[PDB]
Amino acid sequence: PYEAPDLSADGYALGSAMNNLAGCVVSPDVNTAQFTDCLLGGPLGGYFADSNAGFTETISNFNPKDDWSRVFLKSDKIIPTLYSNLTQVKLVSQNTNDPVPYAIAQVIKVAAMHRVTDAFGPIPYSQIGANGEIATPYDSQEVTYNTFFDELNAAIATLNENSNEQLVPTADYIYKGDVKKWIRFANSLKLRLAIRIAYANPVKAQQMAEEAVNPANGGVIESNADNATWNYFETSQNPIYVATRYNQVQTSDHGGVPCLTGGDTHAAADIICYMNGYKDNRREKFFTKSEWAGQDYVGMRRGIVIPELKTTGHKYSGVNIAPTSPLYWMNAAEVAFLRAEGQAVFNFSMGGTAESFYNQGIRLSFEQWGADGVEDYLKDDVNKPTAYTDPAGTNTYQNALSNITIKWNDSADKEEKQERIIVQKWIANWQLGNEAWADFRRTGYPKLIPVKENKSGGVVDSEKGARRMPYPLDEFVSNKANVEYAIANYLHGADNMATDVWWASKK
Amino acid sequence: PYEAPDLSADGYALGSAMNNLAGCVVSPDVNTAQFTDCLLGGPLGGYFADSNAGFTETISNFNPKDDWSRVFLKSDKIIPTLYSNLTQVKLVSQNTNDPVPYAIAQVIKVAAMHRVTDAFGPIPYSQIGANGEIATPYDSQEVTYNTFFDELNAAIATLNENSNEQLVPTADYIYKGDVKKWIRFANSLKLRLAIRIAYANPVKAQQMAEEAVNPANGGVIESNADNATWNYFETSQNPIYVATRYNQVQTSDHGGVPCLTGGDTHAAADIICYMNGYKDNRREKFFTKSEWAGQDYVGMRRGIVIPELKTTGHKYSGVNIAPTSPLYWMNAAEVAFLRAEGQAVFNFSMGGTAESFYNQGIRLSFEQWGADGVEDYLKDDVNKPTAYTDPAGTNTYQNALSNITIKWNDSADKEEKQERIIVQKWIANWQLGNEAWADFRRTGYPKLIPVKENKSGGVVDSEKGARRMPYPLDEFVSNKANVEYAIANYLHGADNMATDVWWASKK
Ligand SMILES: [Zn+2]
Ligand SMILES: [Zn+2]
Repeated sequence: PYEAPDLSADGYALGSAMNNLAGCVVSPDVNTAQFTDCLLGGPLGGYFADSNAGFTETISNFNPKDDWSRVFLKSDKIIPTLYSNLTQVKLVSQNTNDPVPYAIAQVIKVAAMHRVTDAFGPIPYSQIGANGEIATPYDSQEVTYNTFFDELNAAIATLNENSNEQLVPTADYIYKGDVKKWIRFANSLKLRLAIRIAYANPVKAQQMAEEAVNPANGGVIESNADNATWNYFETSQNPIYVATRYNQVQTSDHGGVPCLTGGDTHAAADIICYMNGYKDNRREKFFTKSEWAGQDYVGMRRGIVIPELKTTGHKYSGVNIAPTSPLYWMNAAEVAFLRAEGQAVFNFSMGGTAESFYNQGIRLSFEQWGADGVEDYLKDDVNKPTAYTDPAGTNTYQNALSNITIKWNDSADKEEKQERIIVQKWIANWQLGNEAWADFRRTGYPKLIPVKENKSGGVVDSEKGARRMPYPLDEFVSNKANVEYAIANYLHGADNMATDVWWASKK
Repeated sequence: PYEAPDLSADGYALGSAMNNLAGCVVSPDVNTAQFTDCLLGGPLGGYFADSNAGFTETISNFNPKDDWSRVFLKSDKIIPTLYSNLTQVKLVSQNTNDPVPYAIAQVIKVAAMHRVTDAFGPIPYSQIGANGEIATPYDSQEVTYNTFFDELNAAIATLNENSNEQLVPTADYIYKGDVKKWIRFANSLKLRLAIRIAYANPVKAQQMAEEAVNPANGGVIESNADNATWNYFETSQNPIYVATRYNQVQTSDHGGVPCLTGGDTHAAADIICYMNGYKDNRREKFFTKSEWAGQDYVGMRRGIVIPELKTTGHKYSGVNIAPTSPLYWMNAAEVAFLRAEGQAVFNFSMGGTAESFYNQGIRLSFEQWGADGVEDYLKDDVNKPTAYTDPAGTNTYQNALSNITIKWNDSADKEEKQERIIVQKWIANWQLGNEAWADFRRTGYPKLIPVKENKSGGVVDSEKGARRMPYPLDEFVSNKANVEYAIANYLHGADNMATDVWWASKK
């Protein structure tokens, strides 16, 4: 039946706030998402390559300007937006005697903020102000992670208790206000963060992980239908799409044929080397074809002298994404691969065999992307990642990136089991650069092509890569005593890109 | 069931094109919509008032710069966008042996383009190029209108024949691809254009109007569920919202309380005078409260020395619209009032008594906006529009705008019947400024407050107001022979704002 507008229902005020919160994970603001996800996460995670020759100072070359590296902490579109809206939702939940919106808001808060600590290490968190003021004492990263678990646990408790209630759908382009899906996502995120800390605090990691997958707490994401995917662009412009297409070559400058590969960002060589080697049917779903003769898929190397787009850059495979594409937060495949690693590498009780979880992860990913042939792929014990023959001949890498094969081997050593899991988890997490970067730092997988053009002045290792972002210069201006205290006490290393964050403590 | 992305379905290419077409009626581009609908249609239609004191050259004061008046013809977001996408849809329909998308596209084309001729009079139309090139011979407005009817008729024929088919829903935020709704809208638009020409060609008008409401052709919009409303902003920013809020006063500059009335555009005095007088329960739905003591609703006068927003402008009632609000094209109320006028004023066979259509229009409008009290309103034969006592004391108008009462009087003279119909039609069409402006030019109703600050140098009459926009200056540069020919032969008057367009020929 026809329903009149009612700006007054508010209802309306709530919707604005909840949608604003969701925008704090991956920003709908193009320039913000460009920094956090196209220029930081994508390249550092082995997915994307910078492809504007004018970008002479980059994160991927390890000489970023403050204005590139700082964004997660300094963008008013992130922390101030998150906290201001949190404050409003908390008040709505109180006023309406309905705890559901604030509970979901707390899940979104962790989804947004773990990305921030994962980038810098110690950050302001527990003491952040009502309006997202970060001119406060820092938490150690360990304390931050502890707080994340507490917040998720509280949210999960509230949602479970209100499992029959709902959020108005117009307030939620992830799950349309479905409380049970939010519970699954919250537990899934809890699992992500548990495996993150598996080296740093194995006791806590095991406890959190086993709680996450325990039916008594409402379960994890086990189906693509339940992916944490932000479908907020059906009537506008996906920011990764816009940002990757910035400066794309015009048809009239491309022989009268459109160029489909994008502009400022292309697909990375690394992921394409693996997927080409593996004859992976997901390729056509992830990437645009290259314009290089006889090669359907070839990525641009990360950490090079970036070529001119107009001459050669435009020929490399691009990111296969549309204006109406959603933004991913977390998928079912990742949950399966977390359980696989939990069991195989850390001997956690994940609810099934590691082999079963690994295979299911791959099946979930093929299903997610509509790719056929998963059953033959799963059993492939022959095909290996390729080396990187640059069609331009400038940036060739002579070595196969790894010799790791797809088929599960239950008699493999832990190190090999971990590599296999992370390689497939990484493929499945295409576009979630920040997550890939975190996993690479924690595990050392996948093995990537080392940086060639390392602009760090010897500070950053070409293989180990960027371990973190340096602290924003403004911290030393507006928050000096507090950032200095964090450097001295919580960072456990110099304030530069070579220092590992706390959870990155694998032997 | 879970469905994978498939950018390849195209399917996808079609969706982009169809959504692009819809954007050519009222643009989602904020600055474009600001010009066509906030600064042109809204004020000229008696709905909105310009409220930036820096706007010293305006359409509403009758001294517009070329860059304000030209937009409908010169914006690349309108004609070039429309035609380029039309060309693509035509090819898709051919290639897929499916005529439905092009048929709907033709309805959108007329919806977009009638606004353009209605603004200027003679325009390029029949000869416009594949890419929306307007450097071509002009049509007379009569020829343009003839072409509109032919195009609508062809569309309606195709849709009727394919009444059981569908358009993919992601291609259509008006009707979700429902072919029968599109038929109703097409006939409704045909009726709008038929009544438009009721003075200029009564023979044709009657024929088109009676065809439009004939069941054999599939019917008109008779329910709010079937409104031509573009619900394209649930996840972004309605352009009328953004544009009306430009320069809104900041809370810290407003005594620590938010200001809710907007910035660059406020609600007009005229509509509020009628609605206050009529004790109209739709007021709270249309407008924000004013900040003037003891007065819930008071609009800003149009065509004045525009005051400073910060001092007094911000106190006037604003437009009650949200970021997620849709954009209206045509509603059920309008159809009812077209039928009312058709029967009462022109003796067309509309399918019912004029009284019944008038009352139904008012009922539809109350229902549309969720307003109670329509039954008592309908029977009100006492309450009259007010005069305009400016709370600021600067721009007071001492006369009641009209003495016309709400209740239908079937023994009234045609002139009174027309006024009553148009006044209620005008109220019901809140936000559709261009349409109100057209009706005012054709009928002389509603009676408005005459312009006080008339910046036209004596060219434009303060009561009759702007009769058209002058031709864009670029026409004399890129299309000289053709625009001059149109002035000499088709315009039937000087190229200025005082000359009536062809359909505006009431005695
Ligand atoms: Zn190209
Ligand atoms: Zn105010």
